[PDB]
Amino acid sequence: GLAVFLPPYPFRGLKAPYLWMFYKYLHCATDSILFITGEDYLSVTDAQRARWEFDPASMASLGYELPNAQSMACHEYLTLDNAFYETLLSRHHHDPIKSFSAFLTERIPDLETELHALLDSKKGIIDQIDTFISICNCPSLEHVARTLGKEVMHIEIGPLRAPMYRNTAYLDFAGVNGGTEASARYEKCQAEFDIKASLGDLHNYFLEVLPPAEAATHSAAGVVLQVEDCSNLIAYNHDFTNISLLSYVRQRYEKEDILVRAHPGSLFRLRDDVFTIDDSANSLAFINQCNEVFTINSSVGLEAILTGKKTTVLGDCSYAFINELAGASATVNAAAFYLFSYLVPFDLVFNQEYLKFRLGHPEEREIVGKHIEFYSASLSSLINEAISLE
Amino acid sequence: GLAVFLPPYPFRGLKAPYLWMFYKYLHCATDSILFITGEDYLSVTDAQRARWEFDPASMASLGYELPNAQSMACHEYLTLDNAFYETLLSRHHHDPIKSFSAFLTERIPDLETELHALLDSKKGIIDQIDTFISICNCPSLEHVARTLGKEVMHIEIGPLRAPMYRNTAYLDFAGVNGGTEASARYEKCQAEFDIKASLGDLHNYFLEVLPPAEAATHSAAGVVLQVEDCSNLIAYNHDFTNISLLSYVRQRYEKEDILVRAHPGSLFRLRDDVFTIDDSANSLAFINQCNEVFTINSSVGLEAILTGKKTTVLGDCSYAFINELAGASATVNAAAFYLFSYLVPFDLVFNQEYLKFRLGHPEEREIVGKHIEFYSASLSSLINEAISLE
Ligand SMILES: CC(=O)N[C@@H]1[C@@H](O[C@@H]2O[C@@H](C)[C@H](O)[C@@H](O)[C@H]2O)[C@H](O)[C@@H](CO)O[C@H]1O
Ligand SMILES: CC(=O)N[C@@H]1[C@@H](O[C@@H]2O[C@@H](C)[C@H](O)[C@@H](O)[C@H]2O)[C@H](O)[C@@H](CO)O[C@H]1O
Ligand SMILES: Nc1ccn([C@@H]2O[C@H](COP(=O)(O)O)[C@@H](O)[C@H]2O)c(=O)n1
Ligand SMILES: Nc1ccn([C@@H]2O[C@H](COP(=O)(O)O)[C@@H](O)[C@H]2O)c(=O)n1
Ligand code: NA
Ligand code: NA
Ligand code: NA
Ligand code: NA
Repeated sequence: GLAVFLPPYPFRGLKAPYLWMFYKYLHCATDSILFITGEDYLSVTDAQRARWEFDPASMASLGYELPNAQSMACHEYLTLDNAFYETLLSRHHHDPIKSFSAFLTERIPDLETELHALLDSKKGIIDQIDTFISICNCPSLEHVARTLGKEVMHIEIGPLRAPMYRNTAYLDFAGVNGGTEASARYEKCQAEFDIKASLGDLHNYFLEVLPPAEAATHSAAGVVLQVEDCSNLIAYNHDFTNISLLSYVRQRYEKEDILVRAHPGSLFRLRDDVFTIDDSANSLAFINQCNEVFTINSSVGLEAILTGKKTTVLGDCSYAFINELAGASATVNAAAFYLFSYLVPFDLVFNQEYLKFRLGHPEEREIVGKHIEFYSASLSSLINEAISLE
Repeated sequence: GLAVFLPPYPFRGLKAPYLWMFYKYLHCATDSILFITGEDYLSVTDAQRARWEFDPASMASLGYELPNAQSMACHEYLTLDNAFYETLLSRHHHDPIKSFSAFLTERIPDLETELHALLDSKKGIIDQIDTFISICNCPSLEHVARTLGKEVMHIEIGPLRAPMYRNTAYLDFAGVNGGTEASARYEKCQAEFDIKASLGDLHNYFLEVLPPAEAATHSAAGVVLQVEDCSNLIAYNHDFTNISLLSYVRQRYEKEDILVRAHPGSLFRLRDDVFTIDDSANSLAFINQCNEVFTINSSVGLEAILTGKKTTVLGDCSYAFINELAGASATVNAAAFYLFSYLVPFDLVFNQEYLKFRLGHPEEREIVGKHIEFYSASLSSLINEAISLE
């Protein structure tokens, strides 16, 4: 059985922050699941149905329906208490973002004590768990898992998303976004890797539309801004922020040569009278008119690499190791492995059968084969003609 | 003679960051001044005259004219080298904001070595200095000053500004914005302090217009946002940022009860579809329609206190000690002392005669007397009827 960990702590000021993954697992569930979460994940259906998770375009794009009493009663629930969250805040001077960073990057002994108490609250629970699944890093939970002998798959929506791309997801046994294992997996297959496809072929395989035509007018430098309170910008950012990213670029380019694109999910937008503000319908059309791209650790960085743009990546993230290679050919090879073996087809990370497949730690070849099979209806060879056939 | 320190390091991506204070001291100069700055402070008049310092409304409000060759040739110049700035950046992983924070809060031995070398480059220079003046904290410079036996007045525009208020300035021997001495000065006059005026009287004395009428409609909580790369938000902020300030408030109020006002000087503005976004012509009209106010350490916080609003002050700043008092009466007394003795009438901090007056460390009574005299055309008594007469 899966034990899916969906923390209810509203670090960013919003109840049931990870509600979409709750609804996705419930909808795809083929077995009884053990949810470790908050009661907020169960009520909210009662007066804020103006949230994006309830939007029909959200549901169609992510492929889930809303649950009912029957759908939810099929599973088991362990609910965390809010009193620990209140205590956590005061231990970080009442800063919820700081507390969020601690949650992501430090063991919290009181939380380990509660998780142990909950897992033990009913006998047989622990022995039925085949793996934990967590939507974010959590050293409290990971310490608990070591003690009980259980693995932890970290899982999230990936850097390529619909409608521009095939939906992808992350699945990492060590950590998602921060502390990933993508680099280590690649360096063991670097020996026998020679992708014959070009970078554009790789990009086109995952694009649902054709890449944009030439922009005609370009800007020397593009700046990707991100969501200010995403785990990427508060814990994995090497201390960089949007404004210091801007400053970093201003050490190199005049104002006239900087094109800035705010994140559509951010609470803030750029004012007009300072920089040239991108207005493209999507980040690829913005990338298309820049000579080089600057980011902390936004998904758009991978788009920039996949289109052959010089990219600066200031924070920690899953694809950074690709940007640290010196050549276009090493880049293609690393990129192919990242797209076809590290990234998972979105629906599969919610497929209990596929999760048990990965819990057996199969060879990379087997991993790439399963993904190519889903995308379609030697590891270099599989990819090589997978691109050609497509 | 004054030795005015105006660092040229473009931490925020803009040459001659402190150019207005250069122009203000040059314009008010009644003696030869020793400027320690960059050559950028001397050229920029040559293609970015679209900066606010060149705006006629800027000049009229701050009371300076542009300098010419004659005006500038009256003084002496020691220019810092850029190679140290390049080295400083790489020592902070190329993050200019982080380097800025280090500059404000750490000794930098290479900079001390350069300042010493410059001050010694011409004999007689050091012996002619009566005090350093610095527009920001700088432990490098302060260490140098200790060695040579010189004081350091930290000086800046204050929390009350034209056109809403009489212009004020800061003058602090220990530190401006961070590490101030306003609290310590107050606690030595707390004994003999009984201001009979009300809080509204104090506020009205500094207002150039009458306070706004009642708003009719209110919001439970107002959120003051600040400029992201101001020294207040990067070094004196106790790690809080705009987005975590928002999160702090969202732990207490529903979205429907939050009114947010972005800073007019910030590069970012709020999008409309999330919170109610303030549109007031000034921060007092925004304050007027809030039941309580939340800030990191914005000047607007002092406005909120002066109007009797419950205020939360999360960062370090000059007026925090006022907010830490429990009562309205202790609050008035502390507020009166802050407005009349800690804050300086703006023009005076550029008046060499007045600076020599403060370098003699006179009694608080003498300080309050000089300021009230300027504003007009026992320490409790002086203030009491200064408010009444006005
Ligand atoms: C599916 C998707 O992209 N949703 C966006 C939200 O991001 C997702 O949900 C949050 C709760 C997690 O922290 C994210 O890592 C991600 O899984 C995003 O929060 C909002 C706006 O910021 O936009 C949605 O479209
Ligand atoms: C006089 C004034 O208020 N100017 C504003 C600028 O602030 C001043 O100049 C900068 C360089 C210092 O860092 C500040 O502490 C302050 O002295 C401000 O930078 C800009 C926009 O941010 O707006 C001016 O009006
Ligand atoms: N400045 C930005 C950042 C992200 N984005 C979009 O948001 C999605 C996720 O990007 P982050 O990883 O930066 O949150 C990207 O794939 C892209 O579609 C954008 O359109 N503009
Ligand atoms: N959110 C904000 C912050 C500041 N301000 C204005 O900017 C001036 C300086 O405020 P900071 O100290 O926050 O930079 C204030 O006196 C006020 O006039 C504003 O109008 N809205
Ligand atoms: Na395609
Ligand atoms: Na590279
Ligand atoms: Na008045
Ligand atoms: Na108080």
